[PDB]
Amino acid sequence: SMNAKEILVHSLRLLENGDARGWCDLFHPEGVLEYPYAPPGWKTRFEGRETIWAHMRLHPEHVTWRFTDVQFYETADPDLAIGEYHGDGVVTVSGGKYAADYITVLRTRDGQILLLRVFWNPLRILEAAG
Ligand SMILES: C[C@]12CC[C@H](O)C[C@H]1CC[C@@H]1[C@@H]2C[C@@H](O)[C@]2(C)[C@@H](C3=CC(=O)OC3)CC[C@]12O
Repeated sequence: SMNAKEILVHSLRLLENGDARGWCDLFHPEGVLEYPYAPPGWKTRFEGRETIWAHMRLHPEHVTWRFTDVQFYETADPDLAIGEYHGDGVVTVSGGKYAADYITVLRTRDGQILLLRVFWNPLRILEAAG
């Protein structure tokens, strides 16, 4: 099955497709999603596939995303990936823009995600959403 880097690039393509169900299905049932720099007001951790789903569920209808090519650092374990990439987000009703630079840590096992730890600058969110 897929290694961490192939799962990251496939997870991004899923999001660009609006396919939240499939994105969430990549996680291990006890999969963890983390936003370590999220703003106060926001949860920085979502434990378990269903919890991640309950958060991601709602957004494809309202915002869509396009990511540049991931550049990966060379980790020793093929079940760990660490990557940098740029996302542009578009709010579907207004044409409102998000622009973000990520560095993301991904731990996989047997094709499923145990941990997706997604860093980005929460100023990018406060400027676009307030
Ligand atoms: C919190 C967030 C903020 C912007 C908008 O309100 C949509 C929400 C939902 C979903 C969330 C964005 C921030 C974004 O930067 C994300 C973290 C971004 C991701 C990057 C990635 O690797 O996985 C998810 C896509 C969409 C995202 O999952």
